[PDB]
Amino acid sequence: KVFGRCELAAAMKRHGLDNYRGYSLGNWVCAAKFESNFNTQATNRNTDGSTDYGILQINSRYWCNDGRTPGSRNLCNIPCSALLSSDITASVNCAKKIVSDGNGMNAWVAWRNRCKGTDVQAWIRGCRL
Repeated sequence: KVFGRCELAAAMKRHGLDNYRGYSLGNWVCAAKFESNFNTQATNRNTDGSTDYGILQINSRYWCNDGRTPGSRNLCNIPCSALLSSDITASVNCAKKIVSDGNGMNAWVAWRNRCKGTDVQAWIRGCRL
């Protein structure tokens, strides 16, 4: 499913992401925009053989099981495919773990390079939240 900006903003909030670990909702929507263009089915293969899945492009090296990333962890305790669903619950659950990992949102390279320090409030303007 391809989310609309405000639709996703509302789905995210509803799931406890606004100010989760001090990150306002604008940061989460900005991250999803640049990571997958709001497409839950996005996938991208990395050079190390790991793959990034879903709306937040969660990596198979540490967070999910795809059965094809030799000696990787499954910290979120889910099959990576669960991250591609129309329902964003697993993606958000896993994201909460990642963001709590120590590096905050710096864990997402597009956030770091495209959202960090920009007017993220722009991503939620005009939405009914």
